[PDB]
Amino acid sequence: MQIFVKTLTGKTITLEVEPSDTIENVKAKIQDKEGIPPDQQRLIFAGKQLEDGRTLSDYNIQKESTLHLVLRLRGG
Repeated sequence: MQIFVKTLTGKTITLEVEPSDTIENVKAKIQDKEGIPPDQQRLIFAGKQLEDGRTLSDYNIQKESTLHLVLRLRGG
């Protein structure tokens, strides 16, 4: 299935994922497309950040959904 990631400077990238893919593994798909280590990524949906251990089907993300990428510079 297809989900959209909207970057912090404002590009869209499209990632092919499964409902059982962890937020951890969608960050690995961002590393593929964009060249960014997962470590330096935080992801948002509906103004709420996503925990790495949770799947796409535990936040109830169905295809065509915009998850949003924020790059981390500071601790935390």
